[PDB]
Order: sequence, then structure tokens, then C-alpha cells
Amino acid sequence: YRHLALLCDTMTCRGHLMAITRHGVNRQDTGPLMKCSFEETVDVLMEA
DNA sequence: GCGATGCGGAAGAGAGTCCCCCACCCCCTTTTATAGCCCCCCTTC
Repeated sequence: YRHLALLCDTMTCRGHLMAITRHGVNRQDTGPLMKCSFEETVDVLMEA
């Protein structure tokens, strides 16, 4: 359960349903370098 | 009467898995020697 509970917590820790796509994982306030390694490498870095 | 605006729906992006003018050079022409090559007309039968 702890593995399942951890995934659900990360998807709801910010008070809204956060998808595990780029639209939810890159929107969270992480560093641009982490975001660029996931998806949208240049668009993420251009915005930063 | 006289304007002014937010939301749903549709659309659309965006990401993942040629013709002319201006130098410069060559050939036009003439002379001559050389000789193989080849076109053209003539001649043969």
C-alpha cells in the first residue's frame, strides 16, 4: 500500500489533481533542469 | 433608448510515443611549304 499511497499523495499534494504527464509534472514548482530532463527540454529552458 | 461582458463551443497549435549588358578573346582574311585525310564530282562499266 505504501507505494500506492505515495503515488496518490504526490498527485494530490498541491490541492489539485496533478497528472503524471508534462502538463502536471512540469507545472509544479521544480527546477527547470529537472523539468527539461522529463519532457519539453527546450520550451522548459526557454521559459526559464 | 444605449451600450458592455463571461462562458460554451469550435478551431487550432503542440507535444509525446529570366533576360540583358559589359569585358575579353578568337576568327574573319592573305601568303607559303609540308602531307594524310576526306568531300565532292566525275568517270568507268
